[PDB]
Amino acid sequence: SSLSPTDACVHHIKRRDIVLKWELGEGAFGKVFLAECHNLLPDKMLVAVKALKESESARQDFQREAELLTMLQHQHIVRFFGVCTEGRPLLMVFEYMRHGDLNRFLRSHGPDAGEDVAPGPLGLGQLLAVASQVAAGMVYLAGLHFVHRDLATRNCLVGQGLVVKIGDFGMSRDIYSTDYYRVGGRTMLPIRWMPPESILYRKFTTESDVWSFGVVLWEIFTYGKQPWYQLSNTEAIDCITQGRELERPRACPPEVYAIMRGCWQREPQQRHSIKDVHARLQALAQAPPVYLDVLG
Ligand SMILES: Cc1ncc(NC(=O)NCc2ccccc2C(F)(F)F)c(-c2ccccc2)n1
Repeated sequence: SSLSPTDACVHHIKRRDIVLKWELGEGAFGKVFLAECHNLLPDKMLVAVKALKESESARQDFQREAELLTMLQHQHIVRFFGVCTEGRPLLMVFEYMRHGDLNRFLRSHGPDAGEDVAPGPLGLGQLLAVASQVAAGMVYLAGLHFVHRDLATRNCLVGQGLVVKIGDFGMSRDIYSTDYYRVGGRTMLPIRWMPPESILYRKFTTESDVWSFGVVLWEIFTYGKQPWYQLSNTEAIDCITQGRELERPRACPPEVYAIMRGCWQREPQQRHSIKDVHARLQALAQAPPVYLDVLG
């Protein structure tokens, strides 16, 4: 549902092939469970199961989302296995990502906090690895002409081997409620990640995702701090619209902060493409230690 363009295709899983283990999360739209899934890939494997709470308007929303998610298969997008529509509750089956959402992972590996990561805070090399993978997922979505309306580290997942993919199970507005500004009745906007053209003109395009990615880049180098944490929602809105930019994080080298600033050009057309932002981050991520050691 977070995607916006700028039933036979859907894979089905028998309810007996899904064995719920325990709850992983809960939101306003449903629950997430860890489950054992049989004969999904050639004997048994762990999966995250999103259960839809309750309804005919929601059943068609579920069907369209499943169709969209089926089309969306890539190396840096959380894997969607299919649905279970034989009875209630309707289920969506996704791969299980061991380390949870990227915001939680960053926070637990920051100075304020070991199979996949070294002790202490994440090094420059791993922060750039994380950033490059998120950018790679955005390059793919932009390439399919899809806009992600809620790009943030809370909406990315981390798996075994520090593999980072875009995806979430729809509970961010519940788990990370302070990351949203409540408006017109029930609507909640991720204002701190939104560019000036979204706040002012209610426009959200591929260039608006480059801006949101720059905020994601800032979250990474601050180990998951909330952008504009010192400010209330209206003060954050004033900053974004008046052109005040987030400051260079302590752990962020000037070369990386240059990439962030390039994402935050006021005019959408002046922002670099996500393809270029990715290219610059991957070049830094795979750069020899000798080079990276003289950056920061
Ligand atoms: C109410 C509500 N708000 C937000 C949601 N989150 C999204 O749409 N996230 C996008 C997403 C999710 C899973 C995998 C991949 C992606 C994407 F598009 F980035 F490639 C969902 C959601 C509805 C279906 C499946 C799960 C999440 N539901």
